[PDB]
Amino acid sequence: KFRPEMLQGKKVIVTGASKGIGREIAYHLAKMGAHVVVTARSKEALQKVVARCLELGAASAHYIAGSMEDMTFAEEFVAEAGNLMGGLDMLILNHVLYNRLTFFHGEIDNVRKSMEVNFHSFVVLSVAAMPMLMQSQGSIAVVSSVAGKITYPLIAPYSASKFALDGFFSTLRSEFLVNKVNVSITLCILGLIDTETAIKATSGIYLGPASPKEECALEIIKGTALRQDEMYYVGSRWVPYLLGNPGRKIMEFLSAAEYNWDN
Amino acid sequence: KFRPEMLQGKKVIVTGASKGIGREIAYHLAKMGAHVVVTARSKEALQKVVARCLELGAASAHYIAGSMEDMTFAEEFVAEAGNLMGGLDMLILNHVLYNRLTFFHGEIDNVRKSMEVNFHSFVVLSVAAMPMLMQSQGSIAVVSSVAGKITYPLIAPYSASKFALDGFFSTLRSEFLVNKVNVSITLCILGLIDTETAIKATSGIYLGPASPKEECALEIIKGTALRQDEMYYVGSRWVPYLLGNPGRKIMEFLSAAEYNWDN
Ligand SMILES: NC(=O)c1ccc[n+]([C@@H]2O[C@H](COP(=O)([O-])OP(=O)(O)OC[C@H]3O[C@@H](n4cnc5c(N)ncnc54)[C@H](OP(=O)(O)O)[C@@H]3O)[C@@H](O)[C@H]2O)c1
Ligand SMILES: NC(=O)c1ccc[n+]([C@@H]2O[C@H](COP(=O)([O-])OP(=O)(O)OC[C@H]3O[C@@H](n4cnc5c(N)ncnc54)[C@H](OP(=O)(O)O)[C@@H]3O)[C@@H](O)[C@H]2O)c1
Ligand SMILES: CCN(CC)C(=O)Cc1cccc(NS(=O)(=O)c2cccc(Cl)c2C)n1
Repeated sequence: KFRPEMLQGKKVIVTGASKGIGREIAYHLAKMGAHVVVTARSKEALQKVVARCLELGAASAHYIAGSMEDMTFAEEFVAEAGNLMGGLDMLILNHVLYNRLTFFHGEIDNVRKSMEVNFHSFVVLSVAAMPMLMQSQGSIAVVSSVAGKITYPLIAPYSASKFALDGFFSTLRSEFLVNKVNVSITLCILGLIDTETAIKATSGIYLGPASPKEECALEIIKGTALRQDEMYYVGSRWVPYLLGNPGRKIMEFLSAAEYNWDN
Repeated sequence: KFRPEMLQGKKVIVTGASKGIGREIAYHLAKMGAHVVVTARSKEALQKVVARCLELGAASAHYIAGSMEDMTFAEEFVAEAGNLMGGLDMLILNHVLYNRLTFFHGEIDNVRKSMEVNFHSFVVLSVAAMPMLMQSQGSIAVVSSVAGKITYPLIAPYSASKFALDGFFSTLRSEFLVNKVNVSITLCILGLIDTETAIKATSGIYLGPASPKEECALEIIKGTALRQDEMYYVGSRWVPYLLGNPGRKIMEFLSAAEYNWDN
């Protein structure tokens, strides 16, 4: 069970923090007395956030700005950021490439770019951060979407990348348990959330309800802090049990007794 | 209810065809009297697949050698093979890059290559193949795994890439149902198969048993020709119902309705 002080003094990277969910993640961590390095492309907007973060109780608040389409920038960024903070407790992977909701028409360069931005970078950031996460016994929050467990018409490129996140990071969870690595990995499954970029992108296309950016941020923090395997905030109490696949839990358990562990 | 004559003088691409499951697919389409174009990297092991499909009943059998790590080659490939056969009915996407069995501990290169070979290429070949298949009302077989539905330790980069296929090709399908695009996409989820590569790699590590190549290939052909959404060949009768996910199924449908189709 959660208390705010499980974040006070903790060092933390929020990505996609220049607006929406990511912006609020950063704010609440700052009400908690956390140190943050926040990141995104748009410098102005990032200063606007560090400043408010300091105005609300963060221990420190720096920003670094760059495109995550850029793997060296991902690598380097992680290092500056640890160095700024004396290390790292929790890595919040929250950014994404912007996509319109249309039928797919052959746009390969879109499938590719969305794969870089929403999957490859997550893994590099993760790989750069791992030494300090290991020493800290810390945590990585992998922000994803109902569209990373099922599929909606209009976002094939997006969903491919979010599906890949489950597959890669879930396997990483399971290796870490077996090897007694105490870096937790919380896959965060978000129903629609009322960010401007997602109101603007769905008006007159998707009709379902939208849950609030502020709580969505918070719940991400909470489930990451509690070392939850998964954190569903999809606007319902029932629906997580229809997205989370008991079939798969059962299968993963059984299948594990089919390895020669000793070897 | 399937029959072999449904492939009589059908024009089929087979990737990953120089051995393994994909050779065995080619060999079976030959007995049935299809036109086949097979690709892989290895020119010698392809000249051997073609003589054999010739001596078997192939209406026609050709090869192109080339690496599916190169997307110009995937693209040109599909046009070279379409000119040859005078059309395209079925596109079978079977190649993959197998990696080192190992705990993940930083190897991004692999994570990049696996995604190139296994996923991106299935996309480029598909987009390139699309007009010939809209014009035949033909079929794609995307060949994946158990470890594209659930995770398994020691293979995260490959899992990521099989999962992505699920999210991209399952979205594209549902987009075809809507636009009444009459091209079917069959996801093939297969457990272990006794190709040398799988067994050699798992020798000593994974102790569960492996179903045969020969009928794995056949089942693939069958479920793709019967234009099925999924096809399971996983060593038991009950396992498909643990992997194929009634939670997801149900949400895929109920959400068809929260969209504004007029727009
Ligand atoms: N909103 C929803 O309904 C919803 C639902 C499910 C999942 N999610 C997920 O939640 C995460 C955040 O969603 P959101 O609604 O907050 O998005 P959003 O409000 O548009 O904000 C996304 C943030 O990520 C950043 N980002 C975009 N491109 C970037 C790039 N190339 N490099 C670095 N950062 C980039 C943006 O800043 P810059 O543009 O300045 O770089 C912005 O900071 C995403 O992972 C998304 O998939 C959202
Ligand atoms: N066998 C199993 O246990 C099992 C279980 C589940 C899923 N599957 C799946 O089934 C499919 C086939 O499995 P497998 O055991 O048959 O494969 P295999 O015996 O490893 O066959 C791999 C084929 O793909 C080719 N290939 C590898 N890299 C290539 C590249 N860069 N360009 C072109 N071709 C490349 C190979 O020829 P070259 O080296 O000459 O190019 C070879 O023909 C895969 O998609 C896999 O994920 C297999
Ligand atoms: C879709 C990419 N994007 C900007 C377009 C993001 O901001 C990410 C995003 C926006 C909206 C929803 C979403 N994921 S989601 O909730 O599973 C989703 C995706 C598509 C449709 C719907 Cl209704 C829902 C709920 N992800």
